[PDB]
Amino acid sequence: QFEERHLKFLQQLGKGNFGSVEMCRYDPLQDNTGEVVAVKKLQHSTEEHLRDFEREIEILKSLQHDNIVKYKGVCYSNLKLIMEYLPYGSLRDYLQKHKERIDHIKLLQYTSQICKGMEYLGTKRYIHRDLATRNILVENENRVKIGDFGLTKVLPQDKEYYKVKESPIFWYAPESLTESKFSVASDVWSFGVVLYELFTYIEKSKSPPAEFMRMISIVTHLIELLKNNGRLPRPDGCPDEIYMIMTECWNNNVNQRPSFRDLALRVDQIRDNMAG
Ligand SMILES: C[C@@H]1CCN(C(=O)N2CCCC2)C[C@@H]1N(C)c1ncnc2[nH]ccc12
Repeated sequence: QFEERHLKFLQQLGKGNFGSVEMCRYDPLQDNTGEVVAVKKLQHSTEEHLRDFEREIEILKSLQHDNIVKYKGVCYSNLKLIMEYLPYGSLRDYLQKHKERIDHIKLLQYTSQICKGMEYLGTKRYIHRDLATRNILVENENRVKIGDFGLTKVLPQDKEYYKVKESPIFWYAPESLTESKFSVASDVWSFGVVLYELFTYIEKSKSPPAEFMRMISIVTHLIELLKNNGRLPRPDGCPDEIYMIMTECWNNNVNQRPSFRDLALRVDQIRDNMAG
């Protein structure tokens, strides 16, 4: 496995409320030729949280896909999830830092890959629940991965939704805000928000919090706005078939939101029509 005594702390890669992600070297020969790894652990470790976490490792372990971050293992004395380390970091940071080299055709490459990732998730009846650029990783200039599964649930065998009561409320589907119900359709809502993020280049002045707050007890006010068909605006320069996808994803009716398989096709065609 991984002996935690050969696991060297290099640098803090992020902190997410109830969990941390660290860059570490696993170095059993103590000459720093050991492999650099990403290491996830809990921070205010709770009995319920540990169980959630042991459920999360199983999920990721079960997942094998070019656009899902690779499981490497676990380490125990203090339960730590071990994953491959991807230097380019989260898509959110990466976009802001290299956007001058990221054009619309490139954004649409990342988008398709996210959809394929999500296609594969639904193939296992997995609801991600935390779709946002902060959770997508950048492999190389031509590839992204879904890189965290902290809120991921498995749909009961009978149901098309999973119920669970801080939350990323400016990414949440209406029914998710009022009923705590999540689904592939709620994941499709959030994907639409991810698409928005992508097409605003993560500009602080254009963020879902920024825009909704300008439109706006905060969660209540927000429920009213979405009920009333208040929606994030079309990003500057955003193609009409792209804002179209976003608005379809943001359908109030759960049964009217597109499919990931359809989203992947349409995105791929938009991007191929743009190019040549
Ligand atoms: C983007 C990704 C998910 C979120 N995470 C994080 O901060 N959180 C998830 C749990 C709470 C906080 C950061 C993590 N980053 C930057 C990584 N960077 C490089 N290689 C990596 N391998 C595995 C993750 C990872």
